[PDB]
Amino acid sequence: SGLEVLFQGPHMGGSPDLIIHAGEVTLGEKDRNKMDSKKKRLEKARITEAACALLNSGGGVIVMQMSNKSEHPVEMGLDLETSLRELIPSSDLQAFIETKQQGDLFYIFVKSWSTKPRICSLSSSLYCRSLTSKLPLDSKETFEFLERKKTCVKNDLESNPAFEIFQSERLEYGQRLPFSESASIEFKQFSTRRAHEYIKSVIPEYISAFANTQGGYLLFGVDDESKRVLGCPKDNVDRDSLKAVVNEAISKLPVFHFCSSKEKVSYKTRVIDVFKEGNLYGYLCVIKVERFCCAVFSEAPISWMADKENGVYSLNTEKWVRMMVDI
Amino acid sequence: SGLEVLFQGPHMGSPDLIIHAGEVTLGEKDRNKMDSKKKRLEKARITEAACALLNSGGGVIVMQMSNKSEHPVEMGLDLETSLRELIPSSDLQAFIETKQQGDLFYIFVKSWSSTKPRICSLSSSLYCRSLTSKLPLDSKETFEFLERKKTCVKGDLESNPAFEIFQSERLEYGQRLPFSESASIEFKQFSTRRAHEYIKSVIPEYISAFANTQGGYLLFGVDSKRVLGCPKDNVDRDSLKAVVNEAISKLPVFHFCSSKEKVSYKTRVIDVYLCVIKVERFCCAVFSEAPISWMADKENGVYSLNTEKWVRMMVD
Ligand SMILES: [Zn+2]
Ligand SMILES: [Zn+2]
Repeated sequence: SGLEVLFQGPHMGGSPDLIIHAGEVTLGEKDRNKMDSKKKRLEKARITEAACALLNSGGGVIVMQMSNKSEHPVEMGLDLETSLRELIPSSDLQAFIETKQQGDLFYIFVKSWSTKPRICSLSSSLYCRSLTSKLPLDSKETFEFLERKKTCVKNDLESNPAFEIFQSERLEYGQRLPFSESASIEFKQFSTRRAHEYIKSVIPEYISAFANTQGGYLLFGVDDESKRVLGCPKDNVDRDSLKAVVNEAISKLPVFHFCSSKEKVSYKTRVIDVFKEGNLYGYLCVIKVERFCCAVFSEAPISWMADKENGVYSLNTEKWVRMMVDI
Repeated sequence: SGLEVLFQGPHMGSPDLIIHAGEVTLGEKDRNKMDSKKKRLEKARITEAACALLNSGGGVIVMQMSNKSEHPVEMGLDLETSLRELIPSSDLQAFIETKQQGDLFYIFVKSWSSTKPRICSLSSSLYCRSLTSKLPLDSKETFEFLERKKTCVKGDLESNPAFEIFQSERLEYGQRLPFSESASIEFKQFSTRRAHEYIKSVIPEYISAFANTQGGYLLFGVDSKRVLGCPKDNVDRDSLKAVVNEAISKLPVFHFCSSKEKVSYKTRVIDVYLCVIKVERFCCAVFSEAPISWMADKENGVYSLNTEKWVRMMVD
């Protein structure tokens, strides 16, 4: 006993070759609901990587062992199903995943995926400036984006109101500001977090979204509610370090071109002096980012494939696009 | 020191049939906040003990209390409830008396046995088609069932609109038909669960109820009254016929007459798959599985009862 043969059953048809072992995983919504929060997300992220790689590599099966062996839950759970269904763009998970529970083992069969997207992904990692929601474009939104920028190839930046404060040589602490957070103007306020580290985290999501949608301005050091100019303290940062952190941060952004141009994202960063009252309190950082030729990503797309020789691996930025559409 | 003679006390004769359960916790206060997996385990262990005693004359079940230091005097509501379901009269007081002696706990069980069942059972693995009641027949309903079928020997077969989908030869969505979920038509939809494992799980319970109630049609892959079916990739037509034939085969049947034939059924798989089962009315009784009931004695130990002898305890 304690031994389970891998695909026991009357079925004699051709058995899967690409299989994946996710180790020990707890199943059933009751056990998963009040289990360790950290352990849940690791198993959740583990299965989604496996299922995503199977969808993109010609089908397979996910093998795993049950930590809560004795229950026989016979259902995947809510958190696991919702992440697997979100992977599939048509959300018809019942057509692509089947589960079999065999004693101490649990299988998740995943069928291959090959006006609809060609690959499945945990996150498209590309953002647009949408007032509705700052979530990354889902499979449907992403496919419309890349095909449109490909077919299109076969100022407002300078006249928008945000230019004058982007052209201010000096600002004053506490001054209210005539613009609001629009589709071209984003307000971000500093915390007790170091200035450079907070900029490095905010840059990839917002500079990317601006470049994909008519450009815009990103202001660091302004409250959202109070809409007051406060900036960050002067002492631990200088003008060269803030501009260098931005330049280092923008450079890491991967871009994919549907055209002959290889220009990376063009921007103009400025550090504006904020005065307390005859004393330099600190700085206010504004970044003007121009519209882009094709696509700008906040990072590499989170999407996986799996082969027997190569194992499970992540996809580069550009071939992920070529696997995504018909280039 | 820590030693207990089993039937201490001046006034107790000591019972003959003593069965020993392991370490169990007692008390509604303590049993409420114990490990969930052990609580159900001790329940099925004590309930199995009581059922075997009720059917095997006088007896007593002895157990050692986990929570030694405190002293309860109550089994807990869940143990009382499980024993009530064993006694068809539900008069717990007249058949159970509990005594606590140090770290030991006794449950004295009175022998069992108007027109009432002669044997007690945890659950009869026999199902019938009761509207808003898809539970197995309790002790009295089962006795009323078997006695009705037992007197029948010593003394609708129509084409339901589901016949059209049974002979549909082709499947497509919607296809809602004049028949809805009836007393002879049950709908079951496939989930992300594999097709074989689900059918193997649903067949015994529902095929039993249909065969015992004028027959019927079992539809796999119908939500909503919508047709969904099962995916094509992991399943072949020959497998569905095979798993149904092997699953219905092990369903135990008992005849009150000379017929030894098993229940007649006809399976049919419609493509693009939808599994439909035509099951005919049965001569006597079809069980979903072996009836869950025990007896116990010294030469034999604690043993489960075969399907045949269990029914004969409902005979004269
Ligand atoms: Zn371009
Ligand atoms: Zn018969």
